[PDB]
Amino acid sequence: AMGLKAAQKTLFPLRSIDDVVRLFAAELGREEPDLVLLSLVLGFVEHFLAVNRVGLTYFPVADLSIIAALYARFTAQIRGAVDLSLYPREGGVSSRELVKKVSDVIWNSLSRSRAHIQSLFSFITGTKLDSSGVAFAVVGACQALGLRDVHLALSEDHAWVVFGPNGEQTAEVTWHGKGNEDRRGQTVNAGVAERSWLYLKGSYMRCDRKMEVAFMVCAINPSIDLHTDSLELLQLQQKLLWLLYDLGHLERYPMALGNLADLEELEPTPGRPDPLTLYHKGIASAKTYYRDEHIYPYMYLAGYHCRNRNVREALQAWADTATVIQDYNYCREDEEIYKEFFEVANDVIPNLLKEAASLLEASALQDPECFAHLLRFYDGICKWEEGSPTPVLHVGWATFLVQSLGRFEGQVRQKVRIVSGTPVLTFQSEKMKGMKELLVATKINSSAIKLQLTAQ
Ligand SMILES: N#C/C(=C\c1ccc(O)cc1)C(=O)NCCN1CCOCC1
Repeated sequence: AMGLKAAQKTLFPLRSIDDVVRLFAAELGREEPDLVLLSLVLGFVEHFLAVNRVGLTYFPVADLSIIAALYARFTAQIRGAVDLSLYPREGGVSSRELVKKVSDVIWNSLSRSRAHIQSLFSFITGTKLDSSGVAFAVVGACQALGLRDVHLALSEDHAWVVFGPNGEQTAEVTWHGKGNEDRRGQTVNAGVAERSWLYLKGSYMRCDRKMEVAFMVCAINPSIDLHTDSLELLQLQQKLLWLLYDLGHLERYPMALGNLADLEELEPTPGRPDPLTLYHKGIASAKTYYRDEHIYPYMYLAGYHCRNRNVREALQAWADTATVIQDYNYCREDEEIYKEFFEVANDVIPNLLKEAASLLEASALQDPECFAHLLRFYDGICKWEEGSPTPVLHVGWATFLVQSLGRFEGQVRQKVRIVSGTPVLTFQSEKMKGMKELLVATKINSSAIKLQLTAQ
């Protein structure tokens, strides 16, 4: 909340990964974990671990004196710029005016001209923050001001704040993407209503304080350079996520579960659920709390199957991402999910299939199920295009669809009972409904298919 207590101070100095975990375990026991304290600690240890080094054992000691000084500087900066008497706080509800005031305080503090600028350590010592860092900084400043209703909101690619009863009020506080006009101060209602992926049709995360702790743990960046990760930061993140997991605080956080699965794939913790179980918990969480309208739970699972060369389950998981995206409209700030679908369609899937082909020269290319999955994937992309502001498919997509269908013999392909929506498979998009017979011809007509995919 506000002000360091002896129950925290007594756990300093933090001389190890396990010392940090112990501080987090104690903070998560309290009704209201201190976001400013935890973010400064993570930012301090990350700052000094994210560098190449000589020396087998190293841990940068977080002395209480340096953490409490940075804490006091943050707390003074915010209390000293925000007079709460000028803001009626009726009913335990912050006003949009107050919320935008705190956001402006943070905003006006940032430098005017990358990695490891996500924490309040970065804010206080270098006045630099990345996009979701700003939003987290606004929530921490509000907690420092006693505004118990201001919370972090997160989609799969953006962050803002919610407040009021049950977080019914929303406010943009940070930037998104590169050249877009500032929306700070506005509600997210337009983004929800335009059906963009960026705002998840309203099925976005609304954090309590413990989920905000989970967010800052997911925000740890172990990357030192393009070829190197800090093993210490990976281990710290993995232990903190298991701590959050055990306390139930990842229950409504699919991306944290996927992150935890990836970490367990990297180095499994003895006695813990295996990565596959964790990926499916993330999917279960998205189905339970978020109407199965998230993309990444299936993208996480697909990547895992891809790495493990389970071609069938990878394709199925990728088709699932497309079955989710088909209900959205592609909008002008949804580029990241476009880039991902693009890469999957025109890079990952072709190479995975090329690797499969090279193997039969010396078996999923013979699975009709696998071909069904590939069709369902492309049908979702086409249906996604329908009703969308900007076009999705283009000639590049066309080149690799035909190349990927070619990896299946007409013998294989002919065993799938394609059905126009009005292994058996039903189509929902006009384009795929269109060229359905073309997908099963013993001779793929490249030009026809290429044409119908690129149609308006
Ligand atoms: N890119 C990516 C991410 C995940 C991913 C990518 C590929 C996969 O195959 C599976 C998962 C990811 O979650 N990024 C951070 C999301 N934040 C949301 C709040 O603020 C904006 C950033």
